[PDB]
Amino acid sequence: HMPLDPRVEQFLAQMPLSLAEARQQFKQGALLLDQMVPPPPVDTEDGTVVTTHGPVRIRRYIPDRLRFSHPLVFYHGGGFVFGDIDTHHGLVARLCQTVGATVISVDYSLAPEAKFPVPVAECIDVARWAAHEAPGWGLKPSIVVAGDSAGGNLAAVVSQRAKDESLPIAAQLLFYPALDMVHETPSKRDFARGYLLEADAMQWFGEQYLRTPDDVSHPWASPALSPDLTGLPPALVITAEYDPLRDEGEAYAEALRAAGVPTEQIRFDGMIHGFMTMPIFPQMEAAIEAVARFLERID
Ligand SMILES: COC(=O)c1ccccc1C(=O)OC
Ligand SMILES: COC(=O)c1ccccc1C(=O)OC
Repeated sequence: HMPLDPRVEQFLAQMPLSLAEARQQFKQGALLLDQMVPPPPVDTEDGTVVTTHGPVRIRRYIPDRLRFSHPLVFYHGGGFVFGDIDTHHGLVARLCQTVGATVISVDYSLAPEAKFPVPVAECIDVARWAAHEAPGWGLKPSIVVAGDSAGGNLAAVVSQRAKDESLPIAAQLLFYPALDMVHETPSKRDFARGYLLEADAMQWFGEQYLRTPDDVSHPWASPALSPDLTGLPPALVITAEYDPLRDEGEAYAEALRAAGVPTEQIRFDGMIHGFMTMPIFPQMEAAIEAVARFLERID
């Protein structure tokens, strides 16, 4: 156990209704963080992708200077219930400008209004769209999927489904993903209260997203359960030391490595879940630099 990062420690010490109110409170939090540490200017265009489960709003981010030859498709976190393209703008704008990549940020359908596995399907369909469009942006058709938390779950599942769905994926970027809804890990037991993402909330999220308790063992909910990880896309797996989801993330990175998948596994010490959408922490930019350096090695 390394000491908490000082800024994280202060943030947690200063920490202090309806579904709609809760969603609004989550959005207001993101806004305050962006007011504290403004995002870089970036050109964007909004659109909508026709998926097998309905229209899905997207936002395309165009870098000042294009330096990376694959589109990124980014799925935001928020427990499958909260978040949108605006809440994750601070992260995505930085990924775009720092990597020098076009990024497609995805506004997938939220639970409980949409249930598992609807967002998985949507996220596959958007990735497929991106692969098809890529040549017309002067890019390679293989995409890089990315996501934080619940979004990292989606990125991991899309990656596992990709060969079966004829979807070319060059890499997967998993930021403190949720990967195993079945097993308790030491981290999930020991950091379950007081570090922003809590047990009670994870349980509640599961109740909104899943159709029944049996869905926890479904491979499209718990990608960590998949016994054959050979041939999956190169993986960057970023974890936070004091995150209940830490151990499942690191174990999945170990499993990928042992299955011959090129894998970079980075734990940010003293950090908490969510830190890559919390620009008050310099570790957010360090992790984005890790993304750029990992992606340099893909081609
Ligand atoms: C000073 O507190 C504010 O009202 C505020 C304003 C802009 C950005 C962030 C914050 C903030 O940290 O809220 C607690
Ligand atoms: C951040 O994502 C979550 O907290 C979560 C959401 C829905 C279902 C399950 C989980 C979860 O506990 O995964 C490990």
